[PDB]
Amino acid sequence: LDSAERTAGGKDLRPALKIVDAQGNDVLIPGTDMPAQYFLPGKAIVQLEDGVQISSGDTLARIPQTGGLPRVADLFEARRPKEPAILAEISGIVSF
DNA sequence: ACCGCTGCAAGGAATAGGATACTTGCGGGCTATATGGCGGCGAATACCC
Repeated sequence: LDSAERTAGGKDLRPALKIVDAQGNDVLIPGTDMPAQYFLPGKAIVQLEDGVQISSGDTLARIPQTGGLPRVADLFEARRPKEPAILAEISGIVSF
């Protein structure tokens, strides 16, 4: 349930999925020391079960997805586009 | 040496005719309340925290 879909109960917690082994502890990302837990976004449809074997690079879950003279005029005039593809302002990790 | 008379002006009724006060349209001279276009953008409010 997205933040909008869910009621007040589940607002605080953040759903996630950590890769684990038979021992139960969190298997680590290769190379680095950040434990591998993937943050499930809202409206994510899941089909697999808990504690079930899966292989590398597999679908853990699914989440669905002018040219005329005015184009030249707009491009030179440097007008802001309708739907700006916001960029990454600086380097580093990101959070909500 | 006095008087009634004739006669010569002043005011009434009928016609023609110009002068002149009155009326009018103008010509120039003057003064002094809408209703089928968008797009961009920036400033100025509105708003609900």
